[PDB]
Amino acid sequence: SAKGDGVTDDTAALTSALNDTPVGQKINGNGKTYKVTSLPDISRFINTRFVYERIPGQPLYYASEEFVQGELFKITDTPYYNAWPQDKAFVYENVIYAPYMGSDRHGVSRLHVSWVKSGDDGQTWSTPEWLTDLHPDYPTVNYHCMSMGVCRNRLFAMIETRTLAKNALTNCALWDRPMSRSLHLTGGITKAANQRYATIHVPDHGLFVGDFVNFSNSAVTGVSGDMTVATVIDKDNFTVLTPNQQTSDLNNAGKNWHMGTSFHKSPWRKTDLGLIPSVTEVHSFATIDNNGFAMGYHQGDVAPREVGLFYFPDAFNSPSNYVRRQIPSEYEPDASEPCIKYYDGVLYLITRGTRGDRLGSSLHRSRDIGQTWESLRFPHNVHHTTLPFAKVGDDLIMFGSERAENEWEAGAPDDRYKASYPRTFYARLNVNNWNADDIEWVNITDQIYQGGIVNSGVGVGSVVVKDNYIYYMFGGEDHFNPWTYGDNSAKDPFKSDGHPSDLYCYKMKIGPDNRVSRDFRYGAVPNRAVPVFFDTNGVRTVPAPMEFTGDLGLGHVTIRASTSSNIRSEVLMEGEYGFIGKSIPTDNPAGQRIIFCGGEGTSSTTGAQITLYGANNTDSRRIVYNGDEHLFQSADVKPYNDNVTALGGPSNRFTTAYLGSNPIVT
Amino acid sequence: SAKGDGVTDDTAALTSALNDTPVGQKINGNGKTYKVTSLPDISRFINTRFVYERIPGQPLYYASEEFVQGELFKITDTPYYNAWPQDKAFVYENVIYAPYMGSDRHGVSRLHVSWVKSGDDGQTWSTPEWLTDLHPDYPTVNYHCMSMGVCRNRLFAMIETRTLAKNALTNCALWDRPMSRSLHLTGGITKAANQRYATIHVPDHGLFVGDFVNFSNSAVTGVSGDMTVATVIDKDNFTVLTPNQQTSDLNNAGKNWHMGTSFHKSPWRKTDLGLIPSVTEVHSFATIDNNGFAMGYHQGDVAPREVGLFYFPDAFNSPSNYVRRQIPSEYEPDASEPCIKYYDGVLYLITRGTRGDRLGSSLHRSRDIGQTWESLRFPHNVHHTTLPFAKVGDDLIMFGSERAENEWEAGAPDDRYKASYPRTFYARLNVNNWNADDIEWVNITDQIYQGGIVNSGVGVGSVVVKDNYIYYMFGGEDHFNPWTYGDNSAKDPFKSDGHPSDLYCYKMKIGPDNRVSRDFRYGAVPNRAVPVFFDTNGVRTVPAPMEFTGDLGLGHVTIRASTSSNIRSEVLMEGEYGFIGKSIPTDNPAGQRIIFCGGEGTSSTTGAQITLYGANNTDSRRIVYNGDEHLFQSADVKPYNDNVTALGGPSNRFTTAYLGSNPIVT
Amino acid sequence: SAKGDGVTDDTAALTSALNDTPVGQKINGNGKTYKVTSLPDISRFINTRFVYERIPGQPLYYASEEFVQGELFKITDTPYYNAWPQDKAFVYENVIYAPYMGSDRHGVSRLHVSWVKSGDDGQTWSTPEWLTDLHPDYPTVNYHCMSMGVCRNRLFAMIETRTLAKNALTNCALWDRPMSRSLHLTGGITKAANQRYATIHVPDHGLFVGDFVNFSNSAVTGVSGDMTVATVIDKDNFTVLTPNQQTSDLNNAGKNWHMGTSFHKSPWRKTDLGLIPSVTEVHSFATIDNNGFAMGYHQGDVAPREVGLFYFPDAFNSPSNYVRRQIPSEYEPDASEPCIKYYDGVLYLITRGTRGDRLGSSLHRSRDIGQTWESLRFPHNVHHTTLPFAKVGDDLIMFGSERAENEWEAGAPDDRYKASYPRTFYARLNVNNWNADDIEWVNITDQIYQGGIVNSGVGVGSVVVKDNYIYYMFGGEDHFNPWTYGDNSAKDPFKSDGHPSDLYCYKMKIGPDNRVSRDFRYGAVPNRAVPVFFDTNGVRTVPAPMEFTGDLGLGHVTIRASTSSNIRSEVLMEGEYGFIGKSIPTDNPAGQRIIFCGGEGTSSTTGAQITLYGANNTDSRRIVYNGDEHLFQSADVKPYNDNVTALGGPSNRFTTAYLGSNPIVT
Repeated sequence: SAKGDGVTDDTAALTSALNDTPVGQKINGNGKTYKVTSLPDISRFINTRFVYERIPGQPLYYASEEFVQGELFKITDTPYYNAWPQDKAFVYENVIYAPYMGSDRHGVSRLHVSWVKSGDDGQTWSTPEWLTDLHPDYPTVNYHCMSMGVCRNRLFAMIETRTLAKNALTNCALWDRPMSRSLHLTGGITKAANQRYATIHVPDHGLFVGDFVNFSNSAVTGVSGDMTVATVIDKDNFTVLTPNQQTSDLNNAGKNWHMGTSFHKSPWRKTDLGLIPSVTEVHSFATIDNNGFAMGYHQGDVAPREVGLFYFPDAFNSPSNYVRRQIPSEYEPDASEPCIKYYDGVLYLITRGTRGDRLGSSLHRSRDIGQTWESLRFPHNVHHTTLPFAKVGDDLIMFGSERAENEWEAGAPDDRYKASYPRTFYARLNVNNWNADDIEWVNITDQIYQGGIVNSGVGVGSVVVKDNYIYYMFGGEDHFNPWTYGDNSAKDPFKSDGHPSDLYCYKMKIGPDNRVSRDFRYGAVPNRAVPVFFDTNGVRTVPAPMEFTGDLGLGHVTIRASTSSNIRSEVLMEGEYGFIGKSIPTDNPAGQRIIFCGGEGTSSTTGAQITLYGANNTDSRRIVYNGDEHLFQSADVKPYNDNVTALGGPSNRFTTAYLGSNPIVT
Repeated sequence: SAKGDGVTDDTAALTSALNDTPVGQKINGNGKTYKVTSLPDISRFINTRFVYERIPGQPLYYASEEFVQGELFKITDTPYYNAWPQDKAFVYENVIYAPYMGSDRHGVSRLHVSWVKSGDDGQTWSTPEWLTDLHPDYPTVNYHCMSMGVCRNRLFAMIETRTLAKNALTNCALWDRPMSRSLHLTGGITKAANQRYATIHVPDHGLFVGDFVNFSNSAVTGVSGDMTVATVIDKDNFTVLTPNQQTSDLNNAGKNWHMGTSFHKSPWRKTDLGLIPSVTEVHSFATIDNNGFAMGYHQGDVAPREVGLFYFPDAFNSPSNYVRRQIPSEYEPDASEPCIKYYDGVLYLITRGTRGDRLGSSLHRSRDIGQTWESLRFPHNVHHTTLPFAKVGDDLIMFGSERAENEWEAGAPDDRYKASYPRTFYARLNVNNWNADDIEWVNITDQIYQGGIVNSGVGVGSVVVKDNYIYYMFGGEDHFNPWTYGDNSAKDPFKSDGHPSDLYCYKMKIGPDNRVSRDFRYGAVPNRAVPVFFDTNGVRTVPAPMEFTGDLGLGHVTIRASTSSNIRSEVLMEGEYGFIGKSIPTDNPAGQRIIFCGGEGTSSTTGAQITLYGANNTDSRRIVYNGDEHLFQSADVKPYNDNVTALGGPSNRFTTAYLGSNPIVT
Repeated sequence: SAKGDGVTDDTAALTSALNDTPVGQKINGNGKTYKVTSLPDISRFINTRFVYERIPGQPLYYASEEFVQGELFKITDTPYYNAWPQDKAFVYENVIYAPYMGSDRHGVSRLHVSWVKSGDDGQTWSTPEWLTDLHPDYPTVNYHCMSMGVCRNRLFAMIETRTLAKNALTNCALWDRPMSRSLHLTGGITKAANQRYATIHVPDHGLFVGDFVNFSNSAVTGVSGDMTVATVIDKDNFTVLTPNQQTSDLNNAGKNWHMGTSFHKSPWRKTDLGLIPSVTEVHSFATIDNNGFAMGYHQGDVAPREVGLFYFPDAFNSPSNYVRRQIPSEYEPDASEPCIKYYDGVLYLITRGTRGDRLGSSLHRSRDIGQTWESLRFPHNVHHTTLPFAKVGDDLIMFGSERAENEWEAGAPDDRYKASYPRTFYARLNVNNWNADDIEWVNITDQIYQGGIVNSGVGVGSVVVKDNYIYYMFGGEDHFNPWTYGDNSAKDPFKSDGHPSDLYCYKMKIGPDNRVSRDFRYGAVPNRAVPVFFDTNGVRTVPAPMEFTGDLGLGHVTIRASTSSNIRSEVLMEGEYGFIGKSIPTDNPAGQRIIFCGGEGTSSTTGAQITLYGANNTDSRRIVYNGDEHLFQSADVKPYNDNVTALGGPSNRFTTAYLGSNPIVT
């Protein structure tokens, strides 16, 4: 019988067990770790962990089902190359946000900084939203973002501009925007006599002049409906301009009312930081306090390599003011893309190792926002993955994913250009024990690396905690080839299956749940993205406004009454000019024409018609105007050129001309 | 160790057990009930029930996973405010129907009475269907329905009209329609010689004159394909009028044939009941027998309240005849929205309580459809929820949901304007014992209350049994704010995440299942709402007819051959008139124009053209007609005005005019 | 206490255990088989198999949850009649393919040979793709396919033509196409001096002249991007024509490069086999080697009935050459639709039985590709189902489904025209023991047969193995009636719920899994079929090209700038001719008209206008041309007819005519 002491070789006992028990039996490992020289049939175990050295000298751990209370979700399913949640996820007012970049490749081609969100603790995710448009100077350059977070109720992001040609960083800008909120407040609105502004007391409001604010039930004259911030007095007070004034003071003290805000109706504040010296990528975000935050960076283009952070001490009054802080020099080589977070006055930083044959990921902590550090190296050259994390109690809980299977270990060569099943791991480190020598990396889920191109969208994720759950949002692929080597060298997402990378989220229980389950099986028709309802006439009806930007082929089209109290049907053409034309017919090009009709049918009987004949028509470029009156209003009827064309012909005579005077002939 | 006797405090023993076992171990409670003074980590238990008095004196019960054989499903996912299954669910011919109202608020604004259906015992649900259109007098009033069901193969619904301004009842009408069914019958069609009617014998057909009937394999001349009911003879016999008559008697006895009904192709029968006096809402539906049914109602706008039912003894012959029967007067205060059902000669009624600090929900039974009652009060002022129920064996099985967390108990204050996790409960009551003093409310699932507005869509559901499962259909929210206080005070569903309320269904095992599992994981692309197929050219193709009623922006548009053996492409414009126009260009307004062309390109080389120049064009309001022939058919070429415009001009002379006689000058 | 020995009646012991245990307890049967005289509550058991004789003398076996490691998936959800995976499934480069036919009935009306695919080992499935268009001579005939598979990197399929009227076979053609793949190669491209072709060494490329090939990093001038096969030298070598020639030899020996194939960009090779004599259906596909394959067939229309295979020894050089092989004459009566697979030099064939009262399905093996056979009959007349299978170690693993509930057994009458729950079975047969007398059919899942028509889409599936899992893909219905007998006798898929048949997949573990779980819960918005993204302005945006072929009703339409560096918006009309017309107004027919405008509004102030009046207008068939200039270019302004219409009129006089010469009056 197996020892389950993490040290005794339990392989033979486990094998005998499996051989002697029915395949449907769930073998309970009783929470113990079993050392093995080959992984057994993990699927037949519950509540079991294995230790196994795939590479000798490098134990890793492997969780059976139910060993951790956790579950994997797929959270996007879009034809874009959807990857790089690194390192942008946050939770705000009970909503989990998973920002990422949707592109067509490792680079900024077709790229939109995007997010999906969950409003039910990760069970279900929203339709992707684009946070950036294509850059004005596309396709020379386009946007990129690996650092985003919330500070005092505003979203802040480091929006980079990079070249499509080489992914070269070209500009850094801090973009920020107020988060949408509803506030249910008591008192705090005053309006002084004989002037028109009302001051609103909303602690840490985070709003700027011009930001959207909506008022309900204010009980203060003129403070009502959709308004904007007029001035900001200080961090806890702003004003709005009302339409009117009164001869006495107003104060809604004791009255309950509602505010307020909108990310979508407020402009971005964009602060141009230029091409910050010695920076390759800005990555990760750590709210420090009420006034500011840090963002991670590295420089890995020229020697010497740098890794550190930029601290923005007062991002509200002074968004252009940052200070560079670097980790100790011995930890900078072969390092990039640090993840940073801040808890109880301690800034934590974990690097990505860039190669399996040199010292890799290292962990650092600072009590002075990066001026000085205490450092440790993870054993065995952890590389190719970022290590996003959160702190739960004493423990840093960190997640990482190999990019392709069997790359995780020190000395393991890259193994690309073939389909494989990369491992995703997590580990816990107690900050009061500050040593990683005996760190246990636990493989909790396996992803797919498609193999059709060298690049991998797997991993490079982001971590958040909400209530008693920790969430790791990260990329994963599937076996559908993007056909880069194939018929889609242009990487068009909308051909065949597009790009296999999509986002996943591992949700792991981190503390007790003192409620009955909120879990459901999703059995609805997903009806948010293209909301469809069968109308009372049995026809699929979409009431949402929509934009189709791709080429559209339509069959029979009816344009319904829609406009000016539904008196008219309307089509509006944009651009410099509109073109309505006629293709060359496949079968009978000799019939090429368009009929325009004021009535319901092709017969001239139903209404006046103008028929424009094609150049391929038997009657090449003929126009026939067919009506019971032809009335030319507002201008003379003239030939385009002078003395070149006629009225009538010998075989097409007008009966006469009704004139107010004799012809003027010259 | 823990006693699991439901009385002994098992808190400490349960904690010791949890501290001493691995988190992944499923602690089996052996179906026992354990009294606790605080709820433990419920997620680590299976087959365990806890009794806990959150409010002392008020024990409630909390089920771990697997204690009940049950599962929660999400069944709608639409941007409308989808709530109020109350109390309309029914099953008909193996299909489960979950009707509800999809609006934008607690009111009739933007409201359609809707349903979703399941054809696989609750695993998957259909695309929402709208049962009502917006009222003709929208937006002054609109429809509303909380009472719907089936009697003798017809759907009956009380369709109310209510004001948008105050949700005030304006009109009640009974609307009914035949349900669609296929019947496989032998014999029963006869056709007398020398006349055109055929009599069809279909037991309890439930059809009226004008209702749709389809015939197959009848073996009776003229009885074939899509037909309508010409006359109804009695409840078991009707006629159709055929095209022809014959000199011999037809009788299809012994022959197998098929019919033939349609909900969609049959008109509603609408019986205007006016503003039924002393009614606030009609709610719930109890089929009594082959002739009629009852509907619940209450009046709660003014004192004194009424709560009771309307019995329609013969809804087929006499839909406008009903009798009102009130519950006993002591049970009417603070009561509303009765759920009613009829089983084996007994009418059961359960009220909603309106106040946590006043006597609440009560249960009533009657053996003469509400003339006499036996009554019972639920302990502890059950309130804010309806209690839809079914009877299974000797038990009433009833379900209820608090609307926001911690509101269930007697004396518990409403707690709105903050996100929470409301509890959903069920209870059994033995009808022979007829005593609710020791009722056991079992919390089986928790929902979300969003908190952005005071109203909640959670709960207020409906219950049905199918085979050995009971189904509770009800509302639940998520954490996505509707931004009512924010940028969407207008409550437009199609902005942002729309409204968080959608429908769920709790599916509970109620009897033995003597079959292997039917369950599946859904892994398909949902392809019913907008059916897409990648065509042989690799382009997404939708073959279903579709209506887009929201504003549409399109890119490049090709209208394909579709009409009259696909000889033509066709666009029809509706309304009083059509308008095809040109926006003011952003960059080059001086270029504003539309080119209409009978050929494929902007060059006049490809076909005849007419170009209409915009007012912003350099050549303001110019028209150029460009063809190799300009032929004016059916009418004189005339100026709009008299002696106002000329033919040609001094720099644009016509070479000559070809006339049949000299000009008439005057 | 139950014996669990497969023979002793355990009914009473099992009833006693069930009565004595809480309902939530999972009763562990320890992988034993329990004999019962009635099936108990199977849902309360885990790891339990029952033996039960529903018909005396015909024991079948019934699996509780967890007895087999397996899961049912739903893999299509489309309004088409989706059925008949038989017998076409295959795996290729890690992608599981599930081809089927999507039609409107048992027959070829509306039919497209289709597939869905899985890129994650069956968890999630692709948007349906159509492999065939409607036949050129539709609706007289249409395509059909029940035999498809892969041989040397090419998809081969027997594409049949059948009448709509009777489903009578009209023609057989072998269609083949290269499969899409990306190849990562070293060396193998040479280009001799002074000529334009490069020869490409790709072992077993399976390409033909004109097939698509894409090249990356070749290091050989002109071998770049999208190309086509110019000549095939032999099975391992082909040439491509480049744009240019060099004066020295090029050879990329030692260099790493990539190719480059495409199913979609390569034409089918279609080999007309005519009307193959004595064939009802070609069904199933077995790859034999590098050169060819076999396809099953039967003939069941006239005597003698046949069952066998057609072996294509060299389908690459000689696709029109095949040899007919029949199974032994005693097994041919009452048999059809053979499933065939080839393993380690042995060809296996399993028939479908046509009736339950005659000897049914039989199994055959051949070591000479069907010339001689060893055979065995399955006990109890297995009928109505095909028995697709795979070989895993020493076992054939086969799957089958009764078409409606209780049809499986010998002597069981067809039970149609009522809803039921048909059982799906699998069984193992050890090929060494080669004896089926005690074969164990194990019921592992139940489907739905809708009952609205006599036909069933349930079952008739297909089987593949990928890694350590076997996959059975097959049909199932739901309770939603197609209303064939009802308002949809035309069987239009896009009315109501369309057709209830859709595809499912039972994924069963067949070997050890030495990886941690890949399983995820799908929580994403499905965003492949109609990819929607919320744009930065908050509006749903679909960037994919799309075709809408069903009738479309649109509301307000804007055609945005799309064409020629977005200078213009563009509408192209196809067909012989285009028609833009105006329906008769509902409320004001007297206003019927269309306004065409070069500017943004109805006011002629915004732009030049032409208004075509409807015949129903007060100004019937009037045309008003309203511009500040009317210029007729390229042609005379003429009347259509000679000497019939005038210029001007007595109340509409032109002021004068400006001419270069006097009118020519004649």
